[PDB]
Amino acid sequence: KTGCPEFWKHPIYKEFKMSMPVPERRLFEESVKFNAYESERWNTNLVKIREYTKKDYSEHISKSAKNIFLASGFYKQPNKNEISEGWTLMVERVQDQREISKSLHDQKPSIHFIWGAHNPGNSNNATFKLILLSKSLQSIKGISTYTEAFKSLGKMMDIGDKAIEYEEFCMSLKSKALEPKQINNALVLWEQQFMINNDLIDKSEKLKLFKNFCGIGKHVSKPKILDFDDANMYLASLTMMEQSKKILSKSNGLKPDNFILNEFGSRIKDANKETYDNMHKIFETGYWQCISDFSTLMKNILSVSQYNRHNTFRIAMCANNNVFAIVFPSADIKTKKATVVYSIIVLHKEEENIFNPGCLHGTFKCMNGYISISRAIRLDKERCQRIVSSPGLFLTTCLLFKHDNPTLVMSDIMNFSIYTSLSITKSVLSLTEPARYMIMNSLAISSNVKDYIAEKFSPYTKTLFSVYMTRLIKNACFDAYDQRQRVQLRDIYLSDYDITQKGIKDNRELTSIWFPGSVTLKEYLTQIYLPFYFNAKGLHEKHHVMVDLAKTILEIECEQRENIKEIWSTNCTKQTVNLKILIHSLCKNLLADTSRHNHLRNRIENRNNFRRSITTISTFTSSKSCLKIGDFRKEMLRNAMPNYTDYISTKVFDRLYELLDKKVLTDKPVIEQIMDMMIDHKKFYFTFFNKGQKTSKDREIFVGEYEAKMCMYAVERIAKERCKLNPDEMISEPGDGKLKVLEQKSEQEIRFLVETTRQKNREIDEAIEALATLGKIEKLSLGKAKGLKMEINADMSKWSAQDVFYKYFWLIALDPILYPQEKERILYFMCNYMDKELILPDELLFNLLDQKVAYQNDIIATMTNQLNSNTVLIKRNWLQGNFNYTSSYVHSCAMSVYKEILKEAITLLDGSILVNSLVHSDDNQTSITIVQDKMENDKIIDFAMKEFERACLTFGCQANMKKTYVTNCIKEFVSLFNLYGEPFSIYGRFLLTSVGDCAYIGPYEDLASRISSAQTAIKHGCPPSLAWVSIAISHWMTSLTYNMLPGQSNDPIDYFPAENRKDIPIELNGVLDAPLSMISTVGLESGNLYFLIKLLSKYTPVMQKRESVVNQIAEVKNWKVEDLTDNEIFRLKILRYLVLDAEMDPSDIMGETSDMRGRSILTPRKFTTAGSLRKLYSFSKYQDRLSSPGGMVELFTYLLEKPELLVTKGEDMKDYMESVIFRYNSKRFKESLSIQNPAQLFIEQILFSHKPVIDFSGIRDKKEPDILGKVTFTEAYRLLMRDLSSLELTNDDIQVIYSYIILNDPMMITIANTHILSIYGSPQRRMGMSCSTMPEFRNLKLIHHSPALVLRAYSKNNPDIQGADPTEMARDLVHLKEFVENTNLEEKMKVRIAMNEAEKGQRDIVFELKEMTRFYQVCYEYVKSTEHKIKVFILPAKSYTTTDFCSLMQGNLIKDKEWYTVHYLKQILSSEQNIAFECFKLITHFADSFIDSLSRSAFLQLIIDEFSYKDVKVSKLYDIIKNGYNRTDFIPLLFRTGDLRQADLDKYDAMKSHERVTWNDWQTSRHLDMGSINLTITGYNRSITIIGEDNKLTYAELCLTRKTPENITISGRKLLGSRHGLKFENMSKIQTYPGNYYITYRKKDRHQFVYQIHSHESITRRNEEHMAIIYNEITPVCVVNVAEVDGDQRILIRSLDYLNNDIFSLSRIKVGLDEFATIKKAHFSKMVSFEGPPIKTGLLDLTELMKSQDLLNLNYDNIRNSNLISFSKLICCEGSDNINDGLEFLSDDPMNFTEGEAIHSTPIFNIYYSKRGERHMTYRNAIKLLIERETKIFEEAFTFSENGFISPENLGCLEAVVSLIKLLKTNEWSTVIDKCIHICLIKNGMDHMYHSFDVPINWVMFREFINSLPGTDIPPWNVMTENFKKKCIALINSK
RNA sequence: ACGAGUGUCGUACCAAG
RNA sequence: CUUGGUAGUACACUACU
Ligand SMILES: Nc1ncnc2c1ncn2[C@@H]1O[C@H](COP(=O)(O)OP(=O)(O)OP(=O)(O)O)[C@@H](O)[C@H]1O
Ligand SMILES: [Zn+2]
Repeated sequence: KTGCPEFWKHPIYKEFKMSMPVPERRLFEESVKFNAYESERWNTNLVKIREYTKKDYSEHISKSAKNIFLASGFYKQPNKNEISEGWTLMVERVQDQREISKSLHDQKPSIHFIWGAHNPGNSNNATFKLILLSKSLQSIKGISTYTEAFKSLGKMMDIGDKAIEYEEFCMSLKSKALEPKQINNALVLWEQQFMINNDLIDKSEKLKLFKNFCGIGKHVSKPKILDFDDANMYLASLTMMEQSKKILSKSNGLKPDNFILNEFGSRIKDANKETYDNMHKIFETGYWQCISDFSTLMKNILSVSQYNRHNTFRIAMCANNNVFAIVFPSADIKTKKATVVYSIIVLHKEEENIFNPGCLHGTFKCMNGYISISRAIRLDKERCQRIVSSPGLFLTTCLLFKHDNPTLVMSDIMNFSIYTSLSITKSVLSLTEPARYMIMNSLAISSNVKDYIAEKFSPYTKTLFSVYMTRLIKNACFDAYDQRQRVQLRDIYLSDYDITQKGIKDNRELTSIWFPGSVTLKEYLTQIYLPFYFNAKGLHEKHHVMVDLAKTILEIECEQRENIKEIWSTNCTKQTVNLKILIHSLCKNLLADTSRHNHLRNRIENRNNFRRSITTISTFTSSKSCLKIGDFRKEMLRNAMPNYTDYISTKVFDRLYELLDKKVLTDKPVIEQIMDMMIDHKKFYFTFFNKGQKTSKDREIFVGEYEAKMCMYAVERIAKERCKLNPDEMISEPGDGKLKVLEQKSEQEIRFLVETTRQKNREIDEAIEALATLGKIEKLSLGKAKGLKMEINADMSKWSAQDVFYKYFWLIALDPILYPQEKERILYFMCNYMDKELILPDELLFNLLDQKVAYQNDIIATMTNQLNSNTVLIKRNWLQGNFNYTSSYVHSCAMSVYKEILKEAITLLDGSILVNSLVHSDDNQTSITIVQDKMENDKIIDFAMKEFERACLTFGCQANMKKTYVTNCIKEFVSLFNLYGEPFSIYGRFLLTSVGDCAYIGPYEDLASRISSAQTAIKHGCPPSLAWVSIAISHWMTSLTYNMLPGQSNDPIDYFPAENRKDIPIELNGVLDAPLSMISTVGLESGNLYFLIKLLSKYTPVMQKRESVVNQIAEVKNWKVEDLTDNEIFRLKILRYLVLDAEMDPSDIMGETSDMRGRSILTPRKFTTAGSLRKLYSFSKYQDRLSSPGGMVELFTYLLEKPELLVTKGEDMKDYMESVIFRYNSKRFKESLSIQNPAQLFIEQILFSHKPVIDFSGIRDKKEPDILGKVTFTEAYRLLMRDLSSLELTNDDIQVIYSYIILNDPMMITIANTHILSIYGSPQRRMGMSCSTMPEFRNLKLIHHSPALVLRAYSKNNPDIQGADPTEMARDLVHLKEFVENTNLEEKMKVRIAMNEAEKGQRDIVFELKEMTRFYQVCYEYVKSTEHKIKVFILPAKSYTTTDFCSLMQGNLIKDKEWYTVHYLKQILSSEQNIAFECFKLITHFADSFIDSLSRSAFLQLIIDEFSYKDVKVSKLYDIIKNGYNRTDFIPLLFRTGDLRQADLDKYDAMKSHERVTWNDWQTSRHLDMGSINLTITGYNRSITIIGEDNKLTYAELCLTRKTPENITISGRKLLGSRHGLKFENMSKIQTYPGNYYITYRKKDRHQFVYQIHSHESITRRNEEHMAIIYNEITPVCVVNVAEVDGDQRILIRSLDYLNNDIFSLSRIKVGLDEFATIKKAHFSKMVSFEGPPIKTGLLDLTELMKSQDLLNLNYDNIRNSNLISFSKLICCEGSDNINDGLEFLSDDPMNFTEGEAIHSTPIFNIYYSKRGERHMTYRNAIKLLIERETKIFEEAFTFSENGFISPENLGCLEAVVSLIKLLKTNEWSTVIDKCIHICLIKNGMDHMYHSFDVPINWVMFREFINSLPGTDIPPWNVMTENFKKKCIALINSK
């Protein structure tokens, strides 16, 4: 209500205004006090401000536009010389900043492991291996510094011949659970653990070894890195790599048998045999053995390192009987920052057979071979996790790099993979992070690679492999610019509505970066971007990274303090803003934006709950961290500084609770509270920490106060809705819809570039081709306009740091949706935010207070007054991520200014330009297409980049040097690529993130996260086989982490009534069984769906086996629970009582909400950090209330009386407090507030493998470590199985399960129908990859609103909830209530409640509360399982309907080499007048295009009286359109049927009141101006007709009633003003002659034209006077013949029959002599919705052709070049001998065919379009030629003999194959073969012996003849026959 | 030795003799 | 240097849903 008068007192505002010109200060002042409600209009102030700055904006825009003439065309090209200069400068800077060491022995270990081949001779028994190690260590020959101590270690570990009592002692120690019991000169304490015997080791030797070799108790320069550019160092690195290649690439001499193979080999092989072969090769080599041995050894070292001593060491072993590791004494691994010290020892027979990655200490000659000992290695928990998880990462990297590349050798790939996966140091991060940007910029057309390399790039090479990688990067950067010219665009196949073919040609020419070989462009980009994602997180030590981040922030703030004086500049000064240009841009942008939508303020108040309560906003009541400023002494640093500000970090909701309890916040609506807080809170404090990402330099992250949180939330929500950003998307996790937005933009520029050049060069290329039947050609070719495409992928440098915060002041002051008081208070907040202070973390203060020796130039000391305080003022740096949307809006305004610059600049050259630019937080992608003829392209590019940099500097921004590059066909938005219209993404980045990043929450949590990552990768276009690889690796890693491998601790095979992990649900620690399509589309629920589908297939009669899923489910009533296998009963009980019911709680639920129950049953307990909880103010209140006489039961009663507090976490202050206190009882919500370190969660599963962790309590109440449950995994399985055996299974429960897992959600029904009814078709190659969502996804969504809102409405029983539409909640709640009533949930809940109460005698609040909690949780999960977040997919084609989407998706996920066509037997998808219109616009045009004229009417009548469309009968739709008054749109239909009336013709003539625009024929392509132009525009007493061909309008016939030139011109002007749609500008000019009238066109606006009719004298006279004085002149186009017709011309029904005696069309009839009645076309992708009885004509089936989508093209070339699989789809002869009968009914009209025309642009590409064919180009002729080719192709392909196809010897093989196909059940590739055979025998005239087949039963014969038959090479039959053979052999093996 | 680093660190801690 | 005793998180973590 009242404003903030304190705003005009602020020192920040005082500085802001004095920095501005006096008139600008005034205009700002009147801008602040402007009220949009109290003035005449809402734009008076904005219009005034825009007009004030109009002159200066025009001056700047013109000055920047005229700079295209001052360009020179010499931009930044990163060729070899520039790269070399940058490399030299970088070397100089690095040698300055580092201490370069040229010694080879100063290398750090590249891999902290030395390996040797396992000995086939020695045994694998632990004691024998220990004896061997001892004896070999004792016999060391030679002398060194530690040889004596090593031999003493050998002495003190021998046991002699006392092994039996040794193993007895060890076994007894293990059985009982410390005293050293000496065996033989060895004080054994445990298995493989020994006590240091001072009698066997010298004192000096022991002390020296323990202090120097291991550094145990032994306790300024520059970092010492190796010489990366030295010749000797690079040669040594090459020798190391070559030695590793030589030794590790030898075969293991084993048999690969592991979990991954035995579980997923069939799937991976049936998706790609190559991938299976690659895995089989990898598993046989020494690389996999080495990595597995190292991982197992590391696991053993971590396991045994718990209870050590100060003189004890351990001998950890592994599966390799030649590799041992000594675990030297250290701290307990499960402690804080605990390290482990070890030393690898290898015993090998012969020297140089040792893996030395720079870690070997020395190899010595012992008895019977050599012994090799590595150096001591000290590692922490995090790097140990990476070491353990390395095998999966290595396998994934190998299969990503080798996938589909015959020109890359596996050994080199595996060398790189092993040296990159086991590297746990920053040395490789410092190269992987910059290499991406460096190589991408280097390949670019224009970029700053030289500058980036020279003054930013800094390799950090402490290892030899780092030197190798640096050399590889140098070579790749040298070669990128000289190989950029090897990419070529693909031939574009566009059809004026879609681009069928687009992208980069698959030319494998580009040289591989890391490998010897050649790669394609996509593979090259993968190799560039893939190495970024191997890097580990949390490698930064806080001790150094914290001071690094502090140095960065403090240095930037010091620079801003002492170097930036002026804020507003006009010469693009860095970190300055052009004031007037900014003001004008804000005016224009706000005025444009506030015009599209009207209720903008209403949307702000509604979508952000500004009028609601504080407790209803998720961002204010979450579990995140906040900041508290105050005194926390109770909860050396304090008594050091008198200005030290105390602080603590708490949770968001806890701070909200504290604020509510202390009356700081009230129950007023949130916006009022925030508005008061804008003036109440005047000091803002922020604290920073390290994010811990994988980049070489970490990023600072700032935590703020809750008051700052509310106040910034207000501003961000005000500015967010003005942006064009989707409000359901994440800034942190950008949605995949951008990948489609990029594609749409690329298509738009592609169409613009294709059309504009053609339009401007038609006459030039015509003059050229006329001379082709010489220098004139060169002159014409130089005189034409050429095309250009540019895309500037840029990122802004210091988006949050180096920005002018003063521009947001103007942005707020110009916002008209805000009252003067609101602007006052928001500006007061902005001023106070400019005065925020950064509090240094106390860890940093401790680090800096232990210095003593002072830093030479300590900036922190200088601006903390020698650490007098810990607070630093930060003025111009708005903190990272606090102002995303406002900065995005300002960036969009800047880009609008840049677009204006480019548009004016190009109009200065009389060209055409089209610019689109996407603006995210700071990432940029601007696409520019320019067509002109004035200057060269290089000058255009130079000017574009110069003005781009200037525009960014204009608004205080600054583009990065590292991330800004320009390209001709590579668009790069946020982690997404668009390769010339074809979308592209690096799918491997998700697989690597799934393999590396693991939260270790539990088995299902990790498995679900990894499967979700695999699903996302599939959605990003991952090949199916590699997705199976990732899924298998996820399974194997999850099973290895929790000891689930067969024979381990928690293996559940022997505890469940199953036989394999396959038959066990993943919810109970099984493996997932589902085709990849279900995984991609649903995720984590595909197992249940697949099990139900398998149940249906197993237990459905054969009569309904091929029907829909609903039809087979209808038979579930006939099912019996008795005749079910125990496994199926087990899984059905699981589904009934754990998915659809809450019979067993995974954990104690008392205190839980409805949304905190997962899909898991056995959730292991996690860390409950007691220390973290004591920091919470509300936790003390919870403790006090718990320790009360009757406090808790009263709270339980209050919750029971208001059950809505379970779903809704609180909606008011009192209710929110009670709900928080209640939730503190969850025993799992306390885990979410605790510290869950992935390191200790990792070590938990290895250290404590038998500790009970699972908190399982059965069916509905039937000193210790921090992590402790009640039962172990084995006990959990046993108890759960016992409990499940106590329930009963009835057929009604099965019906309920099938009704509420499949039948409820339409998406589940659709997926089941696709899985059951799928028919696989012709193989095709991926050439037109395109993004697409699933169309009409509103109709397949069962619950429209969010599950949380639905449950809130259900709890309140109110459909009209605060934030949702009541109309949809009506249906949502009725669905939820129907679910509740049908499953018998509420009444059963009351049954147990009453039964328990009666048993106990009195009411028990706890049991009822638990029951209600289970009820709400089950309802919430049911609603949640309905929504399937199907985001955009990357499909081989474009999808128009749901069935098309499903078919494309299923065909894209069955093979890696090619994608197939999928057809469905029935309708998988199982305003009414609109359906009728679509029904007839299809069938009419279908008959005209594809049906002969003779049979057209008969086919139409058959469809009308027998077919049905979209489950509606066609007859009903025709009756509907008859009743409607829009029948005049279907005049040809009514005439052909006979239902036309004279009233219809009167109405048709009555459509002359508004000029009746009728297109007598459809243009072949109207945008490219192709097709016979036959147009008629008529009004009352006037009509015209236009005829032309593509470019030239032949003649126009005009009929009028009064032949006077004035009336002629007026009538022509009226007619041309109609919505004819014809451009009249693309048409070429025509010669003008006296005495004739010519069609003329004018340009008036920039893109608006006016067409009139004039005379030769008039046009000449006006041209000759206008040419004298841009230049808009009268251009004639077509001559007109004026005629006089006074007649009524009343169209009568009697005339139509006579007129149409020769036209048999169904979509066009001669309503007059020169005018036609037409039916609007409809796309044939929807043609599948029809369903009816088959139409058998001869041998073909029209109804199947109605379904065969691949044959619905109207292009002659596509049909003639098809495959015979389409005919196998069509054919249903049932006893025919000739094919000519069927071909008669097909059409014989001319059909379109393809032509190519080169496009003149810097990316050279050729487009292929459609054009009208000649007389012989008909559908029937294409059919005949296709048959004549493909029948012979198949016959030779399947000859299986020499005599011929018809020879009986071949007929025997055909009989065998058809018998195999028929006896064995039908497969996914069996019908096509047998129908192809039928077609070919029809062709050979031996159809009598196709229905005469029989059997030739032993499967040995079947196996033999299938295996031995040859496979064809040239025909497309190769792949399909291979698939058929593989499937049939697999199935007969299953037999 | 190893991790980190052009920021002084980790490189287990305490008590007894 | 010998003996005894002690040790569960990096107490860690944002804005954007
Ligand atoms: N994890 C995050 N936390 C907070 N804000 C983030 C985060 N990730 C992205 N952002 C937002 O997006 C921007 C991305 O900036 P980016 O990481 O490119 O660095 P920058 O500040 O632009 O500096 P430079 O380009 O020199 O690295 C941030 O400034 C912030 O607005
Ligand atoms: Zn037949």
